[PDB]
Amino acid sequence: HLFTSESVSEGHPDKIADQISDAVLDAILEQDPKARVACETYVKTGMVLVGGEITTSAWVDIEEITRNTVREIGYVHSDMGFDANSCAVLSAIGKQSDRADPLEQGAGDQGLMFGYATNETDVLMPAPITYAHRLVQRQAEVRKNGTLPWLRPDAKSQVTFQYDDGKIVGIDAVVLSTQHSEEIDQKSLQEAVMEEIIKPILPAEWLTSATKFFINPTGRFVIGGPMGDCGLTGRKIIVDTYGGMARHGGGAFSGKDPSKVDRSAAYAARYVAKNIVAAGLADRCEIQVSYAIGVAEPTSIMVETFGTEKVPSEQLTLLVREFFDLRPYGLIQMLDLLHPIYKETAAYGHFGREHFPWEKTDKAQLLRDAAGL
Amino acid sequence: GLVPRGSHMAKHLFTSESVSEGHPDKIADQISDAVLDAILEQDPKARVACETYVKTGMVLVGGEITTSAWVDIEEITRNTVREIGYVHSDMGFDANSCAVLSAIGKQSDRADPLEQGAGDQGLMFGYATNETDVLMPAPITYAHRLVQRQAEVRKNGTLPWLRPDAKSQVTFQYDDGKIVGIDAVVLSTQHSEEIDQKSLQEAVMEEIIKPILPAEWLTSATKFFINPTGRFVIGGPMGDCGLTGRKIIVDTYGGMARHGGGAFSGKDPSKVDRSAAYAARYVAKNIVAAGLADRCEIQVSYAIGVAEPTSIMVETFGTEKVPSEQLTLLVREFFDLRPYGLIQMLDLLHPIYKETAAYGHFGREHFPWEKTDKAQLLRDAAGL
Amino acid sequence: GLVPRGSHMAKHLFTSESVSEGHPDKIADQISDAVLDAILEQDPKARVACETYVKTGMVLVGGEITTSAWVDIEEITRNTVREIGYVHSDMGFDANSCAVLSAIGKQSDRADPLEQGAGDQGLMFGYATNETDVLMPAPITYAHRLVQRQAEVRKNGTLPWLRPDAKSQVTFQYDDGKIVGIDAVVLSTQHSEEIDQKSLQEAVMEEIIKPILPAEWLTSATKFFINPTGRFVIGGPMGDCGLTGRKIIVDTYGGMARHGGGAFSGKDPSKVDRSAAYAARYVAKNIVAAGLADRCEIQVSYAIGVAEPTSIMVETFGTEKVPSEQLTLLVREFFDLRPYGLIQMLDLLHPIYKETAAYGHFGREHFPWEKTDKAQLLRDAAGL
Amino acid sequence: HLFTSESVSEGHPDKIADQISDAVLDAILEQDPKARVACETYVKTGMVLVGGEITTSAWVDIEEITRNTVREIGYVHSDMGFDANSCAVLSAIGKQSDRADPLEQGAGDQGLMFGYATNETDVLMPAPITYAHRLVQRQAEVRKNGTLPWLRPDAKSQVTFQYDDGKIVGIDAVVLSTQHSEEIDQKSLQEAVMEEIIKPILPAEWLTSATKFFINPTGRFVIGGPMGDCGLTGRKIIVDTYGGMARHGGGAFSGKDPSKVDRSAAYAARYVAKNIVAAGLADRCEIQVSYAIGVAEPTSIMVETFGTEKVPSEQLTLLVREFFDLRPYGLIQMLDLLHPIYKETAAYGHFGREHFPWEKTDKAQLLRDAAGL
Ligand SMILES: [Mg+2]
Ligand SMILES: [Mg+2]
Ligand SMILES: [Mg+2]
Ligand SMILES: [Mg+2]
Ligand SMILES: [Mg+2]
Ligand SMILES: [Mg+2]
Ligand SMILES: [Mg+2]
Ligand SMILES: [Mg+2]
Repeated sequence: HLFTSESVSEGHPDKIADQISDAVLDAILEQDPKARVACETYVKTGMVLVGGEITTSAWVDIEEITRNTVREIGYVHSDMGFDANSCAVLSAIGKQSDRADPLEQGAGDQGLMFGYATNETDVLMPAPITYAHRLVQRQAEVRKNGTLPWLRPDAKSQVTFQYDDGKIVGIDAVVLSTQHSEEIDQKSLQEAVMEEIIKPILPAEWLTSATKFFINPTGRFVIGGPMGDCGLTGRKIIVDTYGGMARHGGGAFSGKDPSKVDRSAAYAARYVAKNIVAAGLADRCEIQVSYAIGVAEPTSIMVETFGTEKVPSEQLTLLVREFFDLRPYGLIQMLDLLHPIYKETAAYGHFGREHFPWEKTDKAQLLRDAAGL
Repeated sequence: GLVPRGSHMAKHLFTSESVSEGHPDKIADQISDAVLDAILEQDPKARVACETYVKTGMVLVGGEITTSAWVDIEEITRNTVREIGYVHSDMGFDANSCAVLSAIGKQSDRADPLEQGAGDQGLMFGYATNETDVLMPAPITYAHRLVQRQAEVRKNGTLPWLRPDAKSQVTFQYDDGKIVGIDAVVLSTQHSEEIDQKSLQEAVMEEIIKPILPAEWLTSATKFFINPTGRFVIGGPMGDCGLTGRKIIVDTYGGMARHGGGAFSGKDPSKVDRSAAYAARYVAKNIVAAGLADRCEIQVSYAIGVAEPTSIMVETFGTEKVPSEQLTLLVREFFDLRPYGLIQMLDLLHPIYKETAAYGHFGREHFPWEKTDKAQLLRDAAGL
Repeated sequence: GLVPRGSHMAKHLFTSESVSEGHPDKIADQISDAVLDAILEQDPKARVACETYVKTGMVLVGGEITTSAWVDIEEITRNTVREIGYVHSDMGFDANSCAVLSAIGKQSDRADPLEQGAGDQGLMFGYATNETDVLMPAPITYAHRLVQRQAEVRKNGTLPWLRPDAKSQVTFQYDDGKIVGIDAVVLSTQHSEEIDQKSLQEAVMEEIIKPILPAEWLTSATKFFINPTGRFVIGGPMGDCGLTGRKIIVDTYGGMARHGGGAFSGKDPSKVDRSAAYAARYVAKNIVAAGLADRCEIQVSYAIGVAEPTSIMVETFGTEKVPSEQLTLLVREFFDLRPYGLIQMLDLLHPIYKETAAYGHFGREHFPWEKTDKAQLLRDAAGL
Repeated sequence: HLFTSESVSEGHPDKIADQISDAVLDAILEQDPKARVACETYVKTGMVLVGGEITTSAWVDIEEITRNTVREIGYVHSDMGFDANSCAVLSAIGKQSDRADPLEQGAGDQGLMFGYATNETDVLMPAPITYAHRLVQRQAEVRKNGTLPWLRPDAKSQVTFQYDDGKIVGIDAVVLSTQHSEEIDQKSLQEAVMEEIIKPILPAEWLTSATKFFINPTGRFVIGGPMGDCGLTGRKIIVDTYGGMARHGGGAFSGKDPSKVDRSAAYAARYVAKNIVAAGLADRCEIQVSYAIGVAEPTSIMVETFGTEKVPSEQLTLLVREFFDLRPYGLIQMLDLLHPIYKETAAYGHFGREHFPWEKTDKAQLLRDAAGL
């Protein structure tokens, strides 16, 4: 069969909103690690609206955080359709409306979350989303270091993999759309994108002559970013996670502090699934957890291994309960989440980069020993 | 239900949630599709991409729209919030006195129109399973029913102290694919000051939970969390932000099926984020209704400027009655999955979408993508 | 009063108007100065330029601010609208549920600080006349008194059906500079549904108009227009837009004196638009109180980066008791009209300005620029 | 004595708001001449908010009217701090909540208005405001025709005249501040401003060696327009009228249709005062009119001639009532105001330009004949 996943660059207006929300969160967590943050961003031609509910002792400058975030993305001129130095920044932030052991606090909301891991790649992530991520990240890298200076921030990527008996056979189709300045024709752009973006990223074994390459398929891409389309926080939740390979509970990540289970329980679910796969206990593993508001223990825990489990399924569920703390604040302690580390997650994927806390496999050897070594 | 730790550790549990029409995110979805419906009523070929932001006191309606239609954004917004039920400042939001701002822009060829290419790239999923009579997953179906039942009894005066904002969550137990029962039910509903929590929980169990959840699925072990944190007076936009497209798992299958990431509301039928998901449900439902599988998941993907899908996958989870390769070929030939082919196949150029913006886009039999008029054809074509 | 056409065509008439604290423009002025006061309470040297936009459902607070202070714009705004009286959706606006947005930016040397140059150019006027005990023009004074009396009787429950939005207008007749009587009175006040117009007009005349306007100035000829168009239920921001700086003639002398065009509210004392107007009133009042003229008008102008005024003019309308050239020299030496000299002369670095944002910046004796502590000095210096 | 008045260019953020409000009014009056318009504009870095109440059968595009207005002003690049092509335009426009002869309609609001005229100049306007207006208009003219291309839209002017026995003796001080690009030093700017802006405008008879000239007095003026300061409709009402020489009732002009007496009764008051002065009946003349809401006849009419009347004062008041219709809708008929003619008034003065309806002196000869010819 075939499977397809997509990603977007840091200049995509939805991702601009996600990065602004988490930039505000990082600046608040730098001063107040226990802060409650629920920050929603709306970006359109000329303006950024930053809203939500915030409870903190921190003192931050929303305008300067927003402008710096958009400067780093690359929109610094009206020719690009958006300028961090001259756009409007509006604020509509308000306020948010008991246990002896803080680890026993009930969940601040109901909801369901999923985590996933698979053998297909080295980072234990599905191949389609990983290489879709690496294509848009390579586009930004080659734009910022001056290799292809005519590139502009907004870009999208899509990769279609072919699977046979659960194994990767190759790449069926590639889509790469990138914004650019007026000073380059489409033919030169397609050659440069193939040479400096696609070929360095996609492994040659998976690229045959039957592979379809769609580079700027409709032609010129000069108007981009917030100029063309609205951007809102939390409208890229499948890009942020597994590119559709695994399920999703619906909650967005960016702009939320670690006490929101929509974010931290999904981080912990990846942490569990990755360590299970890293331990050689399964080839593929999906975890579902759910919470009731005001209840500390998860209302449900599902472990699905798609027939690839190397130990019995009842054992795997036992291992998860034995080695992981899935209570809302227990996640925070287990993963050490009260740190300004979240703007870096707001683009190119929350899962797959080994330096995040939920990407450490520091429990894999323990899980091996606890089962048949 | 008080089940201690580690007593039934082997049960397979799955959980889904839903929200009422008063949830701020759903208010944004309803406003976006109400704007869409008003435009399609005058201009069925309009391009609409309407994003709504709702907060305490204000509604921001933005996006890009290309149409000959002439609509009143303020009037459409106030009427939608009126019907939802926010008409007084005691509820935290009033449709008659709130602010309505607009930031709508103006959106920056084939011999056969059905061969037009897609307007964007993307992936979309559809799903069906014979667990319910409407071929939907059980948890999301009964999660939808609970919050719609809450709206129903609030509006007809049965429980007049209810307020629009509400959420529900149901945890089902499965044993080898068949429903065995309900393990946990969550029901949080906004209310007025004229009711205590003990009288509220009794009224919720008698007027909402019991008329909806089958008695055969409720035992001594079922946990019931009705307003688990107590008082719920401040709600709606007063409490939280609402954004179009932030309830996309509520809108589809409640987590049982995967998702491509695209929102539905505010988008005209030429956006494959919405129309191809509707088509994906249409083929998944007709495959299951034809008796060719017990549960079926479909993924389609597109490339901008390309008419044919870049990929089509059918997943049957071992429940197929014919080889899965034959199902893939049947889907490609019996359904037009081209962007403008969907529109003609599902008859989508009509103002029908505001109704979809709350309580689920799938499961209600009067929607075009819920018709099962190809099941006997698919069954004939596959042999059986 | 029914005076037919062309009966008393020779009378000299002058008209002024005022508005209550519930008028949407005045709501914007009060919010701007409430933000200013909260900042000066923590940082007296702050630069503030706060502009407010009020509409149905929302308050937009914008401008440029350079300060070490830390203030809550939302809390300051809600409290100001609370005290004005808009606390329910039946009034068209509620302080507890409206939207508050912020768009505040960050504002793009002398051995003697008093020699610092002005921050902008501009012209400003001050005025005084011995027609009233507070040395203010009669029409604007009693126009202010009428709408403040309306707020007074609304807040203490005397007439509880009143609502905050109200306007007044008084036409005086003059004969060679002395008041002869009142020719027309207009009083429009917002109200609730629980009162008819006939009972409203009687209550307005008994509880507002009669306790304020001296009986000697009311004859058979006086026209009284109380709610002349009838019902006045929708009001405040619900009906109209409100903007900082759109009541600058209400804020000063009601048209009797000229104006430079600069608004007062939202501006810290380093803005000569406000401080030099306050100083211009200070010299005009002390000249009249010293007995050196019966009415006095002062104009000062500035150039950006220049400390001394670019021009100083004293106008006495033939009522001077000493040559007008001597008055100009007295003003230049007895008053420090340099931008930061004003501040020290009037002791302006204090949170006193929210009180000025409704019912007039001039006429209330407890304001610094209303003190008359140089009158005996000016009278000594001029001879008399 | 001395007297001073100021003006601002079309690029001043308050005037940008005034021009946008009346551009919206003009586009509506083009389709619906009887429309009710109360349009308020708020401009800040990156965004335009257009609000108010409108009752019309017209169909207009607020965004395109706004962008075209700012394009004509000259803000078309982020280097200038504002760009008509990429700024945000938000709309918050709503709705507005009987006579046999429409001329007998009551006034839609109470209020007081003033008109003024004087011999000092040819256009029967006070000298300070007229030459302040002509300095900023000359700045825009020389900027747009390419004479001084380094000029930018935002500018302010101020002129201080000296009077002796009611007659002009000369100009005491001049202030001219103009925005500009980075590519010119302050010395070259001051020489070019003196040669191409000040000297062509201010008459040489009034310029002595004692005249003070303040050109960009604090130095560089690169940041300007909405980038530095907020702009709001109706915050330049003294610039719009007589520069402080005459009184003002308080009402703003721009964004209001002719049925608002704040605007049309002030236009008619200038029309009366100008024809009186044009008729040689007085050297200076100020008119005050007032209205009660729902009442058609003005509540008061004052004629002040400052001792310069050539005929008795009681006669002048009679002439005003005899030759002018000051009822709210009667103003509209007398001056033919139901036409899209108002964007041109939103900068450089509503009074002084002879092609406006209220600037015609077509009743002057009649007023002469009705009195002692
Ligand atoms: Mg999007
Ligand atoms: Mg959630
Ligand atoms: Mg939400
Ligand atoms: Mg999409
Ligand atoms: Mg007003
Ligand atoms: Mg000023
Ligand atoms: Mg200003
Ligand atoms: Mg007015």
